[PDB]
Amino acid sequence: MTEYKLVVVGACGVGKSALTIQLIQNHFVDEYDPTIEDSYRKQVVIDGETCLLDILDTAGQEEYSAMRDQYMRTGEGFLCVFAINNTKSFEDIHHYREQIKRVKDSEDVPMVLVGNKSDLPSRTVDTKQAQDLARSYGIPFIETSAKTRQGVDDAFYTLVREIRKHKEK
Ligand SMILES: Nc1nc2c(ncn2[C@@H]2O[C@H](COP(=O)(O)OP(=O)(O)O)[C@@H](O)[C@H]2O)c(=O)[nH]1
Ligand SMILES: CC1(C)CCCc2sc(N)c(C#N)c21
Ligand SMILES: [Mg+2]
Repeated sequence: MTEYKLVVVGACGVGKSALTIQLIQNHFVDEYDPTIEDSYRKQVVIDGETCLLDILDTAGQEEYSAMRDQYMRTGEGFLCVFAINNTKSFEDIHHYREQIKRVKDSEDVPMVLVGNKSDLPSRTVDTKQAQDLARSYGIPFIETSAKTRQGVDDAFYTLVREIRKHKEK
């Protein structure tokens, strides 16, 4: 069966770890270590195909060494996460996209924009502005809540579909 290498990126505290644990283990984790970077495997069924997901949950200070660049190049798809109550994390999206485009040496990288913490009453990033941004990038936009599990499967599943469309080219 096919293996899909997914990388979860985004600013500090947007919910990278919460979304990953939620997908892999079907439970919400409130206090996951903000500095631990790790990978997780899960056999899933997307559409009709049984496939294995290998998800790298990124953390820690950014490092632009040849090694870390070669390591990120390995990723087939990128989950670009911001929190809908953090404007700065939404503006940090550009920079993640540019680093992904650079290491992949392509303008066509499977990618999904994720607006996390949709359950929160505080919202500083409107849905239409994030939708407009993903439209200029030509990528899907999925709103999520790692707390309520809203859109979690949709976010990772859409990314796999994005890798599938890329491979068949
Ligand atoms: N209300 C709410 N809090 C969330 C959500 N996802 C994560 N959090 C909280 O946001 C904080 C940072 O989340 P975390 O997974 O560590 O993010 P990371 O630094 O991006 O890996 C923690 O207090 C989480 O419990 C969500 O969807 N809703
Ligand atoms: C994790 C992230 C910031 C996002 C994905 C593209 C690249 S390439 C590189 N050396 C990185 C680091 N550190 C990254
Ligand atoms: Mg984390």
